[PDB]
Amino acid sequence: KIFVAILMGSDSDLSTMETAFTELKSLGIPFEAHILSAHRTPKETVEFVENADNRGCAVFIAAAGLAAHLAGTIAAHTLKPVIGVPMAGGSLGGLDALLSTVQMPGGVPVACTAIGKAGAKNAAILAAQIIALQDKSIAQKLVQQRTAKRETLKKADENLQTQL
Amino acid sequence: KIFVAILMGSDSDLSTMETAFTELKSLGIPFEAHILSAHRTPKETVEFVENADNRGCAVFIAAAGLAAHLAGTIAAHTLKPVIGVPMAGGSLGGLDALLSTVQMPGGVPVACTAIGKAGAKNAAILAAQIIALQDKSIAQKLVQQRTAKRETLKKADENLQTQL
Amino acid sequence: KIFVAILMGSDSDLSTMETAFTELKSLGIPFEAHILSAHRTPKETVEFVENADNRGCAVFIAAAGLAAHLAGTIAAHTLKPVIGVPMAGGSLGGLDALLSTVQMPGGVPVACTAIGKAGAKNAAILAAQIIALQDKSIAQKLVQQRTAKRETLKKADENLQTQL
Amino acid sequence: IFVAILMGSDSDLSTMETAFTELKSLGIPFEAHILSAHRTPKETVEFVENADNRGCAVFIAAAGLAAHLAGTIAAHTLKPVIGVPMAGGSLGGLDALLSTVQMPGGVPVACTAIGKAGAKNAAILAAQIIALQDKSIAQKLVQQRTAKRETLKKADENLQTQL
Amino acid sequence: NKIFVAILMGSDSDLSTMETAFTELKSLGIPFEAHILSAHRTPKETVEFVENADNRGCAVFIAAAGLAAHLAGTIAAHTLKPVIGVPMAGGSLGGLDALLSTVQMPGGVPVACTAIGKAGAKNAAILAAQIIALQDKSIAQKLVQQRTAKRETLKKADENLQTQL
Amino acid sequence: IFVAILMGSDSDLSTMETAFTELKSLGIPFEAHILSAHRTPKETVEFVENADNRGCAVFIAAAGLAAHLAGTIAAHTLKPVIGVPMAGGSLGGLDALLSTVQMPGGVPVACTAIGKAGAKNAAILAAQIIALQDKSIAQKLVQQRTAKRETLKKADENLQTQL
Amino acid sequence: KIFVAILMGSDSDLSTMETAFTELKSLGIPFEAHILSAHRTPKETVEFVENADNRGCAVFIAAAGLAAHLAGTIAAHTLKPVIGVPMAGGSLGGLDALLSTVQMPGGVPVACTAIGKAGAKNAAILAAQIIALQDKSIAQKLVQQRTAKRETLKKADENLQTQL
Amino acid sequence: KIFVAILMGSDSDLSTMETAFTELKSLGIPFEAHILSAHRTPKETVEFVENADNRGCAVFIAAAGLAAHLAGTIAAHTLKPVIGVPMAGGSLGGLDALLSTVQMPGGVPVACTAIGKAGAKNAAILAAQIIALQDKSIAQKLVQQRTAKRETLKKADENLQTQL
Repeated sequence: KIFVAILMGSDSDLSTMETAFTELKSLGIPFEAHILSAHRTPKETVEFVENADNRGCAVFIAAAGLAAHLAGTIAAHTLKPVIGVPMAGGSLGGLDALLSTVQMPGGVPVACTAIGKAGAKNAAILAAQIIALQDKSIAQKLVQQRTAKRETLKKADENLQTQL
Repeated sequence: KIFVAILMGSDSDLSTMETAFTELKSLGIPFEAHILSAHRTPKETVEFVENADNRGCAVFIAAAGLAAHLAGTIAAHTLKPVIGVPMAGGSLGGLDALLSTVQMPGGVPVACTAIGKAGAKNAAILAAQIIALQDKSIAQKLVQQRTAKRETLKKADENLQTQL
Repeated sequence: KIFVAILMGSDSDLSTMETAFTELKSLGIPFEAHILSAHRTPKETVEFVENADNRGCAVFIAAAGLAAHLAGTIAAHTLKPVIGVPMAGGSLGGLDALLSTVQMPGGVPVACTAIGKAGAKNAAILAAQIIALQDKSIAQKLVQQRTAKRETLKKADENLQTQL
Repeated sequence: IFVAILMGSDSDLSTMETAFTELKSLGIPFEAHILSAHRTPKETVEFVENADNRGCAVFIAAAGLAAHLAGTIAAHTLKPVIGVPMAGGSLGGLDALLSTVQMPGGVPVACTAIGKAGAKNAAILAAQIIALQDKSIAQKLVQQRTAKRETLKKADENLQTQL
Repeated sequence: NKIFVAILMGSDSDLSTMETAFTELKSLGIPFEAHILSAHRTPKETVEFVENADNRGCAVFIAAAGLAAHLAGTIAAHTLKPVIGVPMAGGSLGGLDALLSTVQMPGGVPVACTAIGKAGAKNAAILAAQIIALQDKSIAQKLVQQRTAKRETLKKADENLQTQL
Repeated sequence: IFVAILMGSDSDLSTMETAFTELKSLGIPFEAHILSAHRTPKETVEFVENADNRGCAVFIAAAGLAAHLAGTIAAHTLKPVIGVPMAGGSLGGLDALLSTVQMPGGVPVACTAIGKAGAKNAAILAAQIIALQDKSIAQKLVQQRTAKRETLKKADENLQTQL
Repeated sequence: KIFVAILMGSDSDLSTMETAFTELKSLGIPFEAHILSAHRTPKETVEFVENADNRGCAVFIAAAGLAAHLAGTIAAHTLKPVIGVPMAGGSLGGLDALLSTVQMPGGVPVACTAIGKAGAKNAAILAAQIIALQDKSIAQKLVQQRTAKRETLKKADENLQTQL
Repeated sequence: KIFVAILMGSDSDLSTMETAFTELKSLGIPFEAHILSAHRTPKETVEFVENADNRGCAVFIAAAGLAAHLAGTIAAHTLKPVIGVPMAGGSLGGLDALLSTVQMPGGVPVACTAIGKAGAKNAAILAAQIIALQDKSIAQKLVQQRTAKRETLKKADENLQTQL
């Protein structure tokens, strides 16, 4: 009954946001994903946010590049947590997207993650952490993911030792 | 029955945008000005834009700082030209507001001007230049405004010679 | 039972973070606040975070400037949501703080807000939004808070009309 | 009524072709020239003053690095001037952007986005300005946005099939 | 037709900074002209003066501008005399825009850019002197003793530093 | 006596091999581990405190993006800590450089250049510190500089021919 | 006769380097300080470096603003560790000084610290940490110094508690 | 015997400075080029600069990337005009090289050109404009170069007209 909603401004963002899809799947957390633009389809974007909110959406994830307005538009229309992911495309290396996502005025928060794929994964994990506050099974899965990454780094470290 | 509409997100933007008021008055161009936030009063912002557009608004001017989403929001709900002025408040000196204003994705333009007072003034004049395409009295006034400023500069240059 | 934990590396951060204290009180959300440095008192910081987590802390908020490592250190030791507020001090306008806070590698997310006082206010509101997923009383207070700020801006707008 | 497009180098043609396409698709007539503010200052000014008098409604200028072209145009006309920052060089076109937008009060340039996004938006902005007195172009501007929304709807529909 | 330096600035607010140049020139004995001339507000007048000064014997042009600094670029576009550009520091970006807008000239039309602000103003004046000193022996000797003098200054300040240790 | 090199990820090995090579060539012993400040905080701290007690003279840390590794090391030791910012990411390692060098007064981290030059310099700087107590190493540092001077003098003579 | 040599290019840097003199005083490390410019007094700058190197200088500390070249010039003439402190004066907040100091090419290292007073204090402590490798009496002071700052922070946290 | 001296830190910089050799050759201006590092071969660099100065070098050109100190070291040892060219190599796009080259303290000027190839050509041209003050031959060559490039752009504009 709980789910995450992922919106992206362009279908070219799908390359980066697959990381998020993968992450949510791996945790057993249902999500919906749509191509919705604050600039080109403002009415539909707003409609979906209000409908998703009403249908039980726990967290929104928004991905946009350049002058990224998507996250702020969502935040303005719901009081559910909103996570903003700055895309890396364009000549400024996503710096425009980052500043445009994170510098919100007092009153209307957006949670901003790292630029690019790292941010897409972190968006998914953050949503999971928020959800785990009420879902102990998700909380358990988060613990074991960190345990498995540590085993992974240990292996990498043991391999390094042979090469020196 | 042709006018310029100026929106700002914050009462504190008035310090800068008064420069714009003074400009349009001195060109005898009528305008409406409102405090409307893309983030705090989104529905009201949208209603006004659609309502002003229908009543003969020729050009929209929008001022905002930090993550400036106002001009982008306006541009998305109208095909009248939208001019964006980045505010200078904040520790990044308005670099965030500039990048967030000008970096619009192809298909939905915003005309961005300089940061702060320079931009406010330039926004008013850009608007006048646009209206001048159809109002010859306006064009006449813009020409004499440029002549008057040349005299002023020569005045200052003559003054400098005595100081040497 | 549920509370927010605010940490800051320095007492100079209090000027900014009072804004967060104020928002949380207004929403009736219990919080704890401490001076704890990731650099100067790492052991105490880690002991606090782990214990606070165990005691029912739902959200950690961290304030740091310059090379801001505090949020990174908290997130490394808890699976509870962690929000980082970049401080605006130093000759770089807090840009170092922002990049150091937001650019976390995939796997250990930190929710970054705006720089300075706007970010402190938003940290508090985002924390409230997260807690409001499981608390109707808080959900309702966030609604009325946004309603009240809309009324305040409407008033400011009507006020402006007479000043034109 | 026409739009005049200037660029200071034909390396700028890659980008500015996007603008040509937009104007063509909207049926808006244009002239385009290679004219440098740095290399051909007199010819640049001559053209501007000549184009202006023949009914140029909007100037579009494309320049990179230290982009001075738009500013040079705006100094010599009261027609709207749109500046498009080229993305080339090692600074991601940030130099060009600041060079274009940071005009002093009195002589405005309308700055668009860096690169092709900016080339497309300059064409569309010039069209929005001209549409203030042209039903035909206003109507074309509407249907263009309508078509784009259809494009995004289909993209969304395709995504759902894969989810 | 005497050798002088021409100083242009787009605004009377640039003067507080460019005074430093006047002083440096005044002290090396290099004659100069100075004018408020704007590439944006008075383009015709700016070009007219540049071509006029060039042919009248101007050896070096110094131009000061802030924000989107187009003045040095404009001058260089109309003369083959060396153009020195000094970016002004005002505005919210700390003169970064002025700097990039001054230095990033395409190949073929050079502008010698100096430091932002008063440091730049002084160095422009000294640089103009160094250019002039290839043909003028007295200037060259004045420039040398200038360096002898400051090495003194610093050497003094150094011994002061030792008294406070 | 030895140098300890830590890095958050295997992908940093690209750059840090450069450090290994310089140390080998100077005959300075070192240990290297993959240890993350974010992913394995306990093990990172446990290792620093251990190496510290077994006579580690200098720590070298490599991290990209939001680099907290060097800072975590310096917080737990009073041995000299050197930070090397990686160039990876869309920001050119600017995030990494500011995140490494801008430490609070009291807990220093010696920052070197971004990328492979910084990796080389971390190794040489460690060697310079150790050479304060070990003359064989000092002599080696001097001979290395003499050699590169030869290389450069050689390259100059070749250029004289290309001219 | 282990001592630390501090160089600065202008007396205007004394505002800043006082911090380091003190740190070095507290820890009882002998030092020398000079006004010596890489640009203005290059011959004297080189004489002093080689001389002091030969007299047993263990570490050089150099401070410079804007285009900071002093540290690079010192490193070119000795094999002793050289620490660079970037000054924060100027409209670019010492960003020019930072890049100018830290971006040394492979082969000739400079240990760069933070901008301004933070860096100045850190340079002293880093000098101390290098020297302590061969003087446990300094090593001992450095440890007690951290203990003291921790007590300072604890007291500051205690004061915070009373006001909450 | 008026000549121009070009110094460069690394042979990796030849790629870029060829452009300068070519410009100078085409103008018939005699030049010398040397690999000389301010960091790796300081004594020899200084030896060359003072030697060439006394031999009648009129202008120095210096090329360097990263923390570019070469131009500044030459300037410290001569009163001849020194022209600095920032190399584009490295992850910072040559911004580190630019700031390190142009931000000279008042008293010791360096004339900085643009980053990379453009800068290399402009250094040669600037050197020629300086020399042209005392050599009408070079002056006239400069004039015809400018006339020739206009013909090129004209030809390119005519090509453009065929494509429309």
